[PDB]
Amino acid sequence: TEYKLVVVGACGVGKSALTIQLIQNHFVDEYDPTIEDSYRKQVVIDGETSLLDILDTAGQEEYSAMRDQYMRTGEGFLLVFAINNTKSFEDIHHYREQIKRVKDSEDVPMVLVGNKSDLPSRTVDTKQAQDLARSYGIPFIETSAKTRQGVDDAFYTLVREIRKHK
Ligand SMILES: Nc1nc2c(ncn2[C@@H]2O[C@H](COP(=O)(O)OP(=O)(O)O)[C@@H](O)[C@H]2O)c(=O)[nH]1
Ligand SMILES: *CCS(=O)(=O)NC1CCN(C(=O)CNc2cc(I)c(Cl)cc2OC)CC1
Ligand SMILES: [Mg+2]
Repeated sequence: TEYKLVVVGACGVGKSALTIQLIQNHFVDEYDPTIEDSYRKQVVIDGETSLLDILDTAGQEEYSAMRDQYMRTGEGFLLVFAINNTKSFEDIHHYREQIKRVKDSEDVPMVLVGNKSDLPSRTVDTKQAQDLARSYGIPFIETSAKTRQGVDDAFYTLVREIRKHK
């Protein structure tokens, strides 16, 4: 019934912007860290009503112990990098490994997300991202929190993965 999703990735790749676009249908330039721990949205996916619970980690995410808590909480994870930020892409494998270690489980439902597809000066090619995703055996989705391209697709794909195991 309820799916706990956690969006992960480097500082400034668009984690909050993607979540807010999914929940509020608006693009933000900025946001305040909030007392609320998550946003919840009812959606219908493949004919079934589902509740998406997406953690709002802004602020407290800087603490590793808190990230450990978020990872234990999450059922599925969006691995987000920014297509104009090579380092954010190169760090994806570290984040993936950390999640697997914390959850004490190989193969945790994940989707690779390349965000900011609307911006110029792409430094990560689509084929690069697809190759990485293929190596993990997970879907790759290009997104823009600004234009909303791929946003619903990214989160719904993640839900479909989680649904196969819980
Ligand atoms: N043009 C564009 N800007 C974005 C996109 N996603 C996020 N941003 C901007 O990038 C900055 C960092 O986004 P933010 O959500 O705070 O990154 P976070 O640290 O990963 O949560 C903000 O100024 C956003 O407005 C996108 O898809 N396109
Ligand atoms: C904008 C900088 S910050 O200090 O406020 N937040 C940083 C903290 C470190 N960081 C990551 O560890 C990125 N990966 C990641 C994010 C989250 I939220 C969770 Cl739950 C797990 C991971 O890695 C497993 C980037 C932003
Ligand atoms: Mg944020």
